[PDB]
Amino acid sequence: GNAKIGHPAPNFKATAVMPDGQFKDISLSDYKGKYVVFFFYPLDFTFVCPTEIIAFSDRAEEFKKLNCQVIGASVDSHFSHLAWVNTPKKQGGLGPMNIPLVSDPKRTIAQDYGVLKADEGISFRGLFIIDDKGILRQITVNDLPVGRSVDETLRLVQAFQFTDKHGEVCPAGWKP
Amino acid sequence: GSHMSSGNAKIGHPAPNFKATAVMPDGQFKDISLSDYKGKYVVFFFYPLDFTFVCPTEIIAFSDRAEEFKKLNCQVIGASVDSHFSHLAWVNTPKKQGGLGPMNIPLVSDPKRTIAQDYGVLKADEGISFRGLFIIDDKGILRQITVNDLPVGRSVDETLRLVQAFQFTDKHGEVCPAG
Ligand SMILES: C[C@H](CCC(=O)NCCC[N+](C)(C)CCCS(=O)(=O)[O-])[C@H]1CC[C@H]2[C@@H]3[C@H](O)C[C@@H]4C[C@H](O)CC[C@]4(C)[C@H]3C[C@H](O)[C@]12C
Repeated sequence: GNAKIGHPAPNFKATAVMPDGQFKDISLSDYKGKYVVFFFYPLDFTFVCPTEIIAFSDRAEEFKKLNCQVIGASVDSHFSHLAWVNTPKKQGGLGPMNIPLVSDPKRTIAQDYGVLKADEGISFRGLFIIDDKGILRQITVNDLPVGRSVDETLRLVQAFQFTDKHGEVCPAGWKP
Repeated sequence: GSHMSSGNAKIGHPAPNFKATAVMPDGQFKDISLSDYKGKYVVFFFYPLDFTFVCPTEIIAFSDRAEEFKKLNCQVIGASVDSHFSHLAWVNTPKKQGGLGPMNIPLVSDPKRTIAQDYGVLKADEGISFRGLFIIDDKGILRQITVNDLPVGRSVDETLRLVQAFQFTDKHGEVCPAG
């Protein structure tokens, strides 16, 4: 991997499926001036709970209020992302999305983000917080097969922005 | 190496073992290994800068509630690039004077930065707050890496729920009611 805290998030250009249903080649740099929640999940339909994408799609406006763009990703092609989008969510599909879904079928974005199982060719679950300047602020990687909490993720973005503005909430030990 | 941009720590693999001198809760030094906790979950905090750069209340809050992790068959361990005597000095300084006071958890020393290297958390460019949390399960397998430079104290409650989620899912599988 190249992803590293305090450095620019590795930039990719990739095909995404956009909220309007269309394919568009996008880059993380497109969102400079906004915080970004970028999350990797293993595989459409078979190795992820639909609701961990749905809960972020549903609540995307809570994120846009914080000036934050949410983007999902997996090693799936854009064709497979679109198929899951066009599967109804009462059929355990995604249904229509308020957020873009990046495709990584060559596995090079997952490798670059340091979340690839090279043998299996699927990512772990990864959460990346990237600030309005494009700088990587958090990495979480795990193999925990439950959905990420939207509330917690909002709170985290809020904590980063707060401390961006105000400095340390929990002061360093040397400080008077 | 790792899938990680640095270190040898890899999700789904044995956590890198280390043998290092620890200051134990009562203040004795003991040379310990991560393998000493096989059979238990471990919550491993690593501070890649010495404790003067760290918010003592973060570590204190975890030490204070260590019994709650012990109930979950989980050992909390804190580690930093401090020497073992530095750690002893910190715990032997009362909180009221800005120290740590007595801890309910071991503090592991990494003055040679070999644990830091192995765990992918050598200090570099980042905010001064850069530090890591690692979740190791009772088989010794690394289950989570979180790293960030957020100068806010980590939540004990969230961490407890995290450990319980790992443990729940270890025994009952994936969680997806609507899947
Ligand atoms: C400079 C700071 C003090 C800064 C400070 O003023 N911290 C604010 C806390 C005040 N609060 C009211 C918020 C405390 C909360 C009250 S409560 O009791 O509720 O926790 C003090 C606090 C503890 C200190 C170190 C330790 O001794 C260990 C060691 C002893 C050696 O010989 C000399 C080196 C070393 C590293 C010491 C250096 C330094 O000297 C430290 C960082």
